[PDB]
Amino acid sequence: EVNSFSGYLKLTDNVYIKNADIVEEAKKVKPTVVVNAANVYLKHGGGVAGALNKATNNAMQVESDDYIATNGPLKVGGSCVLSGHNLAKHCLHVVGPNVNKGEDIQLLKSAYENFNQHEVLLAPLLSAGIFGADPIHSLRVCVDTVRTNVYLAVFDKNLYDKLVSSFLE
Ligand SMILES: CNS(=O)(=O)c1cc2c(N[C@H](c3ccc4c(c3)S(=O)(=O)CCC4)C(C)C)ncnc2[nH]1
Repeated sequence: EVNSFSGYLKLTDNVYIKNADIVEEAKKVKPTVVVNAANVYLKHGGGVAGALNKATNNAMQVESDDYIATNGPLKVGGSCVLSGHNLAKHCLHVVGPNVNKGEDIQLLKSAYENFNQHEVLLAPLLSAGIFGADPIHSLRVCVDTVRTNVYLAVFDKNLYDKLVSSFLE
């Protein structure tokens, strides 16, 4: 079965959300696209990026290093398409702004705009966690920007409940 997402709550006609680990979702659903919360040099050193790379037994990092050698780094708000390995057909590496490192929160709209080149995506909440953006604001930018079908996996029941309550106000 293709893009077999289960147990999501539909927020809008094209945005769905689940309290789930994106790694486990990717292994079970086998989506056409999984989004990585990347940095500009595609160094998957921790957080969501480190977990997705570890689930590929480091194949994503080796492929990423070869992409950067030939193409140079990404820009904040930009993306590239690489292999999905065992997690998806493709991985869309998207760089959201890291507010904790002084990058502009306005680039979060440009980051979500990359999703619109793909019909269906499994994604994390961009710039949340240690990237420092307000997660309620990241969900609002996602809903306002993405026009294709996005399935957000947020691996924290406390944050999931706060996001659904924020959306339903
Ligand atoms: C890394 N540990 S894990 O168990 O594999 C995992 C964490 C995680 C996860 N965590 C959320 C999250 C969302 C975005 C970003 C991060 C974190 S970050 O801190 O890695 C910086 C990059 C942007 C968190 C808010 C609840 N969301 C979805 N599947 C996940 N899987």
